[PDB]
Amino acid sequence: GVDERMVLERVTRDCVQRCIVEEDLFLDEFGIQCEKADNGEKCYKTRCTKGCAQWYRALKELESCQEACLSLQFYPYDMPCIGACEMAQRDYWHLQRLAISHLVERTQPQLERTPLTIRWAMHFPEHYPFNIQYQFVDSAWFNLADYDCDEYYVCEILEALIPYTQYRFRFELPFGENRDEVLYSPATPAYQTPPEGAPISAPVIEHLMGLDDSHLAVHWHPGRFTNGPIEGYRLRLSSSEGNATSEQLVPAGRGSYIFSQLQAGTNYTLALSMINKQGEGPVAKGFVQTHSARNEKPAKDLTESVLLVGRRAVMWQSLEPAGENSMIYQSQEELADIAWSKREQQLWLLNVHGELRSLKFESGQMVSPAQQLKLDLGNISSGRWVPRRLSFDWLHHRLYFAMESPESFQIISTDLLGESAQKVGESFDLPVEQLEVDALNGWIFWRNEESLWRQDLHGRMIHRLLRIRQPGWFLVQPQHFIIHLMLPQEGKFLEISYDGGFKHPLPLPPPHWQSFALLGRSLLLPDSGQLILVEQQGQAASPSASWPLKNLPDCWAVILLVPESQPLTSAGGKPHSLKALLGAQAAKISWKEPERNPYQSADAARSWSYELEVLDVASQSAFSIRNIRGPIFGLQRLQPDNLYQLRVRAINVDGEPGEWTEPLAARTWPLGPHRLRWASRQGSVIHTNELGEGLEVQQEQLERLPGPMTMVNESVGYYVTGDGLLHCINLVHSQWGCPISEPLQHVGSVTYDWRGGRVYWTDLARNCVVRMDPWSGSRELLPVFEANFLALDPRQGHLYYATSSQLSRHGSTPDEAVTYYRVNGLEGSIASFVLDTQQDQLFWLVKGSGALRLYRAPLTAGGDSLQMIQQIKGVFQAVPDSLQLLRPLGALLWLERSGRRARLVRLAAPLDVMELPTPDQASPASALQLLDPQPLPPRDEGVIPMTVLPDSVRLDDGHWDDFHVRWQPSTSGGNHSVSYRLLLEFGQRLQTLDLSTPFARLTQLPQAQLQLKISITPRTAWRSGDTTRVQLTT
Ligand SMILES: *[C@@H]1O[C@H](CO)[C@@H](O[C@@H]2O[C@H](CO)[C@@H](O)[C@H](O)[C@H]2NC(C)=O)[C@H](O)[C@H]1NC(C)=O
Ligand SMILES: *[C@@H]1O[C@H](CO)[C@@H](O)[C@H](O)[C@H]1NC(C)=O
Ligand SMILES: *[C@@H]1O[C@H](CO)[C@@H](O)[C@H](O)[C@H]1NC(C)=O
Repeated sequence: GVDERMVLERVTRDCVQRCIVEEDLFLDEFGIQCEKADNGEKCYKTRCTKGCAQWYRALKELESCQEACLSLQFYPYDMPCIGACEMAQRDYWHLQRLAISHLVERTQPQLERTPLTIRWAMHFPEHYPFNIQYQFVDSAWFNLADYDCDEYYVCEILEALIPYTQYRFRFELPFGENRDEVLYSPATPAYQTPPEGAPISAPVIEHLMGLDDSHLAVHWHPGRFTNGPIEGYRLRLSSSEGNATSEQLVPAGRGSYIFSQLQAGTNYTLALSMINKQGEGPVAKGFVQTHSARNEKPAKDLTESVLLVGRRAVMWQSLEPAGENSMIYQSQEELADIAWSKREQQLWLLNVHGELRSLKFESGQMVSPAQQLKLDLGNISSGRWVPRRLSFDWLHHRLYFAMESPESFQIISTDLLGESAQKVGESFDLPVEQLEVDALNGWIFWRNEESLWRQDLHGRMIHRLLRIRQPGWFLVQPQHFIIHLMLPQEGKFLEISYDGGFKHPLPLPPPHWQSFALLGRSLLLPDSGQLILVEQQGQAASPSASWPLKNLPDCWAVILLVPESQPLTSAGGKPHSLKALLGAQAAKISWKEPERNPYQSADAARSWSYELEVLDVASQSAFSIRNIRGPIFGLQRLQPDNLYQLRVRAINVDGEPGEWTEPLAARTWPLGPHRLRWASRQGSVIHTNELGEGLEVQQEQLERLPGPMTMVNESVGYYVTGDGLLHCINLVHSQWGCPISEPLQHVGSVTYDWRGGRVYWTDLARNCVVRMDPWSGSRELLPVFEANFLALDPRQGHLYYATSSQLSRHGSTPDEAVTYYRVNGLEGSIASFVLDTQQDQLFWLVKGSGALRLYRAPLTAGGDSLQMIQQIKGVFQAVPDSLQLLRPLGALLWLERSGRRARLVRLAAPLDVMELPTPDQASPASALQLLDPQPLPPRDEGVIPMTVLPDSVRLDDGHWDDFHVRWQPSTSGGNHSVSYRLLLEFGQRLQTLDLSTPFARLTQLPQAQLQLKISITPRTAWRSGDTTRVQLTT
């Protein structure tokens, strides 16, 4: 069209103007040095204008730019023609990327449905390698492989997909090899795949735990791939030493089940699998033991006591065979509720008139008289909240109430002086008949006329546990997470967990009972004349023990005076996710808290302290540190380059230790100041240490999103800004030191060779590698194609390069071309690579589809092995050209794509991937680099080839068909191999040779009387020499 021809004329005009302006910028390999108006084939201008005449013939004919620019005079590669072809081709693809991007990103694909069919109604211009991608809804985008498509982009999906999943699709459109050229299509509606077959994912067990000696709880949420709607579950509990297995089919709505009637101290195996309409899925297994059998002490051996509470009396009775009965307090009015303390020994009373009286006691005797403690409600009350029920928080020392306003019923918390009222929960209409606080698990349970409830201590999670008509006395086990509730009208006795899902009736012995207590498996039951200890299956006519009562006709509450009624200790402690970051003399160790049960709220007791064990591995000596208040610790005064073994455990408020963590093995750095250099995305540079502390904000200010900076010498550095710009800063004195005035577009990475004294970068526009002298600014085009990242070995001069597909080595001759890795582009691309010189190794990162893989290879020409070191399966990936080698640690270091963390993999221990946090004044980071402690060595004079003398160029005597031109053999200081690039200028035609000999075996000369111009360019693998231009007549 007419829009296409303007793009072709603009790209061709910009290409010809680019060959005009850059005609003196590059030194050619043969030392050409044309004038500004010569118009001969040797020059930069004619070959570069040959590059801009064959860029559109190379796209339509679909030939490479190296295949299109194939000259017999310049063999094997013509650098200005190939370079002008690739900048003109990526200028064309950049203009076609901006020409279509609104119509690409505004029109949206539609799914129609037999195989799955995507319809994408785009009308592309006639002026003109698409990829279809998929993403799992509730990740990263993965490349789809099997698709058959029409030319109108109605695309049929032939890849077999996972059933009963949601899939969102898009069209990735790559304009040309450049990654930026890719334009993404908009998002699709999520598609339910039709379900078939068995499930392929196991259920995920969140909390599997033992409640007591005869109960065992499991909580789970379903796994990711279900392949149908859930019809139910299959739970199979099997003993390790036993022949009785219990199978239970639990339906789809339940995510918790509690096994009952088990055995004590038996370490159980639970099989958990999904059930759908088509089959049964895989089995997830977990290992737990039940608790030990609690001691059924006989009726002769009982040293505990009970509190027997009437309407008008509080009575103390010891549980001895000789029963001691004493009257603690007698009131002239009726009581409503009490509270009690085990360690403070305080016993608050609340009457029917709503006056709160406090009292203290020991051994059934009153040691402090009953003072009246009034409630200072303050701004919380709206007036006349007279109290009805009462309970006590034994951890936060709070009194929890339930009042009455004549209008509504409200639970508050107040202090032991009544000074701090906090309204908890919302108002409700039914009266509380019993109020209990679970202080250890952070719950409060109350019971009304029709039901039983559950709040936490701040009122956040309100749950109704049970609906039953007229419930009686309920008692709370905090250690076993079971509420035992008596039903007096129905005559049974019922056993409820804290979520309310597990209920179980128990045999109540027949008399009505209006209170109970639970001593072991036995049941303390009051009457009007006696208190009996019955073991839950026996009759009331034959108890295990009996205690007579005289002055208590009515007894609505029995409170057992044990410390297990009000515990301090959660009795389960296991710290997890132990991590450690290490320096030379110090370590930064972070773990997490022990995890919360489903029967524990956010107001639970989380008062654990920690003990960390540090084991020296080489000497087997352990020092143990204690009383760590928090989930982090910083170790100090360690030994450098030593392996340490680290375990941690939790110590509860009682001081009872928990179970040790599975050990982490980690090694300190070697001794020395090891300075890590950071660069923020704003452009600021700080210098930290091994641990990320000791920050020094440097004076230099870089450009936005910089890469790693390559030293040439101690003033001048070169870095690649992340839009593609290559910069140059003198850190010391800024008005001199840098040969380039402007930044350079379309540069991938940059390296420096210290021996040749040459800066190497990848020109992504020219698809080649540019070698540049930093003292002068003369550039040299090198025939290394499609390279993104470079490295050079200084011992022999091999250039190691990374394509997005391959990783290879460029030598002086093409016999030395060794390719180390190849990957398909749908599988992934190489993210960065590191050449190791001292141990003769290579490392590279491969950015996969949802994965990050790390590899290793030697530097031999015949490769011995190739080891995949470590794989990270996640959406978080690396910054490209950010892999660094830590040669003191023996480790690899890369920066993650978010820029707020970095990953370290040690070569001795690859499984432990250390996380190092980015410091706060450079907190979005784009570069991380370990500084070399030694300075850079200067330029070797033993790699510079000497100039061939102009009087030494002579012709040997021979015929006209076979001439021989010879010269003095150029050498260097170190005796390296010196090769020669040669130019023959006779008549109009030209002839170029590459030689490894100081003579030239010359043929195909036409005749005699020929004036013959000779150019000698000596070179080594690091650096080319000056050009010797003589004039010789045959
Ligand atoms: C670091 O290297 C730079 C070149 O990259 C050196 O600067 C050159 O030094 C001479 C001597 O004064 C100047 O006349 C040149 O103009 C500089 N070259 C360029 C290209 O600008 C510099 O000497 C080095 N610095 C140190 C401290 O060694
Ligand atoms: C429970 O039994 C399994 C073997 O079936 C064993 O691996 C596990 O350690 C046992 N748990 C204990 C002893 O706590
Ligand atoms: C190079 O060879 C010469 C001639 O034998 C010798 O004197 C010199 O030491 C050699 N230099 C090196 C660096 O090997």
